[PDB]
Amino acid sequence: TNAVNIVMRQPTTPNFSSALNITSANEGGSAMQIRGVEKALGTLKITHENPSVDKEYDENAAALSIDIVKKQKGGKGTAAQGIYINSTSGTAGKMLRIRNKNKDKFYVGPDGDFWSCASSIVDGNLTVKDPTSGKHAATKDYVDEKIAELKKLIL
Amino acid sequence: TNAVNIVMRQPTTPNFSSALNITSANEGGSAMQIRGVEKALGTLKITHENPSVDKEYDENAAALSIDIVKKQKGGKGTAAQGIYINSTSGTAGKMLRIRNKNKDKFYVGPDGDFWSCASSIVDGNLTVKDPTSGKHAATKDYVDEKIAELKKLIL
Amino acid sequence: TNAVNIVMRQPTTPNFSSALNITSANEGGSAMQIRGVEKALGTLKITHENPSVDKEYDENAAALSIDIVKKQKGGKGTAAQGIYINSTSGTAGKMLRIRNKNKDKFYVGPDGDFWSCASSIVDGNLTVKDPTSGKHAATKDYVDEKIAELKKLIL
Amino acid sequence: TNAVNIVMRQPTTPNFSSALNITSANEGGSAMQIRGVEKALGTLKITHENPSVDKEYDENAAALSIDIVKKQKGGKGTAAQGIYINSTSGTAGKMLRIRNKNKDKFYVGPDGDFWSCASSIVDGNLTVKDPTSGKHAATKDYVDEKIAELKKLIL
Amino acid sequence: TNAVNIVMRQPTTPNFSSALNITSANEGGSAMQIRGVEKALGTLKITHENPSVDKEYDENAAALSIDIVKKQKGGKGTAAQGIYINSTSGTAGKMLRIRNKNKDKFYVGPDGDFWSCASSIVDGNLTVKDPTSGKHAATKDYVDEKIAELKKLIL
Amino acid sequence: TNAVNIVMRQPTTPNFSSALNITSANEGGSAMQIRGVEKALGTLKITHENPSVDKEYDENAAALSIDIVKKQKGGKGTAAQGIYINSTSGTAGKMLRIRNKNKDKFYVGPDGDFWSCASSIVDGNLTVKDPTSGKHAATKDYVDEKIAELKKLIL
Repeated sequence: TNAVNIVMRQPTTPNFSSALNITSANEGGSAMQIRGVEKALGTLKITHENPSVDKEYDENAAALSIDIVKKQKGGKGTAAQGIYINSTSGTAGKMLRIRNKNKDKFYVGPDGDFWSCASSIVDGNLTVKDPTSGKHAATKDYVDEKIAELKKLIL
Repeated sequence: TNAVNIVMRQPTTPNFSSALNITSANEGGSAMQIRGVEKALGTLKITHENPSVDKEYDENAAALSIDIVKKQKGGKGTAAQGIYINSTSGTAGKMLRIRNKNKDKFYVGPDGDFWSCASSIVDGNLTVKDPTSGKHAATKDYVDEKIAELKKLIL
Repeated sequence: TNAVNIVMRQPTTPNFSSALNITSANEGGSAMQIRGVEKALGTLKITHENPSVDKEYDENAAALSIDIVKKQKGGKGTAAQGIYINSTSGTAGKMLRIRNKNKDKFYVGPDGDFWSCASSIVDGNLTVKDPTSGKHAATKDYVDEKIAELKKLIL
Repeated sequence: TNAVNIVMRQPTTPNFSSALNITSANEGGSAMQIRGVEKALGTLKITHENPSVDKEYDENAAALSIDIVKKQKGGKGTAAQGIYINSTSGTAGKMLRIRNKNKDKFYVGPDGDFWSCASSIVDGNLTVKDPTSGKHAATKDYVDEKIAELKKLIL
Repeated sequence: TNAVNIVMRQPTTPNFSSALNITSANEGGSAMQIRGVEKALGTLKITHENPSVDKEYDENAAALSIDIVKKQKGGKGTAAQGIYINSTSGTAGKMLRIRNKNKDKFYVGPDGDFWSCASSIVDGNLTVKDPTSGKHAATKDYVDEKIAELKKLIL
Repeated sequence: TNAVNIVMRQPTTPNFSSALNITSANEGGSAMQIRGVEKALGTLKITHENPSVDKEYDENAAALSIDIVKKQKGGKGTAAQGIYINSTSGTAGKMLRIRNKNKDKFYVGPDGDFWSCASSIVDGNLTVKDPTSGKHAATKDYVDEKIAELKKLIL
């Protein structure tokens, strides 16, 4: 079926080895590039399967893990980005869509709007526009204004 | 140009086959690893191209698709993560940057702050800090306080 | 150690070439697929290293770069998604976890709740539920109600 | 089973393309190297299968085809060898063993002796040592001597 | 060092699996092609190493094993060749050179002459030209002639 | 065109590195296997090109180089073969065909007969059958017999 298949079989003892390991020392080009024309699949599909029946066994595991590091010998830092997503021609699809058991839980749409299915938290302020609707969040401004308006009506 | 090029040509009829398919049964190491030193590109770059001129044809497609599953025969669950992004040494760049037609739409910065370019939605509450600025969102606390303060001034 | 290792050595002059370049013209299947059973690692791990000691040198670089494009000759658009994350069986782990120097900065949990470590911004409204707690953000509704309630008490 | 499998499926029309194509421009190292420790198989095994039921269809085909050429732009020639076989430590096995339907037809042994199962031909002379046995081939010398010996006995 | 390295580690029990397995179903092109520009090495180098200290353990093994077979389902035969060696531009080097412990044992030169280091055998006749030198092998013709010449001198 | 292409570009200084390097430590299976269905090409085609215009520059080079070695740490020897060629079903084609500038110089046919285009040499005897034809080589037997026959006719 597949043009190239790379299989790492189960070793007797787990070890740190990979089926496929790629390294480039060329700062002028992507170490790896993929291009596909899928009608309804991912150009890259990554599946992580719990190696154990135990449902908490793989709690530190991930399908995709990214690290962003300084130059190994003597680097002063890095300003590289983690994930960069673009559509040079423009897309109508969701830029980031997160589902759990095939139900949408969080997404970022093509206009940069987000939708979250549950109560969330910002350890800081959220800057927003003034509400123009019932369930829009109220700014300090809107509160202060309805206050000052009611102070007046008591003279 | 490239060290290794893998090409799957257009079949007469589309089928489920991949240019490159990797599977590891070793729970001790990443099935695949990539490392690059790009000055201005992605270490991995994934491009998805609509296979059709029709702009809605690829609405279920994605550049990157991730699935997180239990052990196939008899697993009780999984606690594996979807995408994990870190910078062990620390980065000044945006951890997640989403653009559409080369304009920023949503990002998560290195301090975990987010910026969204459009009206968004949480089906639940948002916990925030008290506003200290005009367009900061107001907490139940801030509202209740300006209320209690105005009750007093009417004795 | 690794089953397959692909190395692109440092060229004398940087150029656009990749260690590994994959292209599929088959719209019926993922150009590439990866599956692993890691106990505590990423099924795919991508590391980007600053090629320079200079901490701002790689400011346009990324570990993962995604582009979503129309059909090259004559496409009218695309509705393809950037990143799609699912757990067909269901996971307890965070769907998106972003850390900087091994400290959590932003995440999206399995229920679609998000947590951000810093003040954030929406250029638009945020729709939320009515606050039921001190530091929950207040809706236009909650503000208007405590206003109308205080108007009444002044008759 | 295999660590890496590369499959080129049957195209609708045959064309000149290969499953795997390797080119090196480095004159200092082998474009490819293979090493194995087989107990009873070839380190490399090549099978050619007639693509047709017709028994004469593949008469120009070969399992292994070697070409030895001059430098493409302006070379004056080459002195490169076709096949070089050595045993740096020394082997007791046949250096070249040729069988047809699992019966030996021709071989070259570890001392450089050959054995051929059928009448053969040299378009030229064969230089040999004087016969010391019935079915050894006779040199001009041996013939001339038995002649001169018989001339004498007729005085 | 190498651009691509494929390693199959020692399994606990030997099995029939390969580091690299290639199959083409395209009758129009070589399943695999290699091209190099070595100054003093093989374009392909194959090393077989005895897996055992025992000097007779690998007596059925080979560095290169070739099989030439009919079409699997219903073929009537094949006329494919085993090894085909050419030099389209012409070479001064030996076409086949066989050494054991770095000493020449057998070769075929660029003119098709062979040299064998030991007594050899043809189960059949050898056709040769008439001897013109002492140690050239004698034809039936040369023998018969020196006979008829000596019959005459006895009248 | 090709499913997998591996290219090692010209380095500034030649070094010992390969485009593709394969090693198996599994004594139970071929380190590599190739299978093709070519109508008129080699299942594997190896081309060596002189890296220099100088026609003697590559005099130690080869298209295919084979080494047969003992186990590295403490082996007592090896009985492995260099090249093993078979046709399990049987072939009508030449088992080994050697050409120089597209003219046949030496071959071994499917019955194990050889043909050489030039004067050749065996440092030893050649055992052959008695001549039954003019240009067949004469055995010690045939010579001795025509001698004894002529002794008789002189009584």
